[PDB]
Amino acid sequence: LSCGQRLRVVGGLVALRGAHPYIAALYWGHSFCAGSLIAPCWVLTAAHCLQDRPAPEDLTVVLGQERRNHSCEPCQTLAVRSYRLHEAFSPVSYQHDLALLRLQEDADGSCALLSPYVQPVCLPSLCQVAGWGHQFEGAEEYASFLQEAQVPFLSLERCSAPDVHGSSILPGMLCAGFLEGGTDACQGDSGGPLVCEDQAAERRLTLQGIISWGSGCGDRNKPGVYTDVAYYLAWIREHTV
Ligand SMILES: O=C(NCc1cccs1)[C@@H]1CN(c2nc3cc(Cl)ccc3o2)CCN1C(=O)[C@@H](CC1CCCCC1)NC1CCCCC1
Repeated sequence: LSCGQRLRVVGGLVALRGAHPYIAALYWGHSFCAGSLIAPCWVLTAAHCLQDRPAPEDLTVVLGQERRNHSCEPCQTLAVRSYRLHEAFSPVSYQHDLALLRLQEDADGSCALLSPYVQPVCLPSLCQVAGWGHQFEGAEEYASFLQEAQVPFLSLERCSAPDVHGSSILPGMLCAGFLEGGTDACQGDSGGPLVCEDQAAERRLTLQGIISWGSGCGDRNKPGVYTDVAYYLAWIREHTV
């Protein structure tokens, strides 16, 4: 497939190399974020990750990773040429929480080299959240292996009920997870993916959300909040020329 091809977090399971071939790991200083490869030279992440504005030269993007802490021969380490946060990102409400990283091309003009382990994810227009974050709130460390958990979409009417997130759910946000709790994104999953298998297009992986924020991790009535990728489609297409 052109995109969304696949080879093979609280309450998740290990996701081995090739399970999420589009997932990007972003490193700088003592900081970390995840993202999604949406094209050979582009990675979609959360804007809140880069709000302190590190220099693009201080960032490292790693594609093909399984373990966050292992050096790996087929993994691709790329420099970041530049990045663009959404111009309307609000550090107070987290509305418009999205950012694009332009990867540094080599002499020939290539960035990510596609392989069974590195593939772009499809853009939108059976769901899972993935990341290397804390496996529970209060964990002293990030997960060593990538984790994956199945979560369903929750309607805006249910996510904005007063006992859930109320008036904090704004245009551009979506919720996924369970009101019972147990399975969710957590601290350290920032910028990572919420992908769904597209039944209309051969079950290809389609990026529906970007891990943005939550009240706790896996708490009752507090599901994870994500940036609605479909809502920002024209912005992403405009800024990825
Ligand atoms: O953890 C976050 N996102 C990932 C998650 C997805 C689902 C659950 S956590 C974000 C961003 N963050 C963050 N810290 C980072 C550290 C690094 Cl190194 C990189 C990105 C980072 O993003 C710290 C605060 N935060 C939050 O979500 C705050 C709430 C926001 C709401 C809007 C206003 C600011 C606070 N609560 C978490 C609940 C779980 C435990 C931590 C607090």
